[PDB]
Amino acid sequence: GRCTKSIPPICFPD
Repeated sequence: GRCTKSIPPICFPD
């Protein structure tokens, strides 16, 4: 579910 604070944001499978 998590997501990085970048763009495009890299979201984790969780």
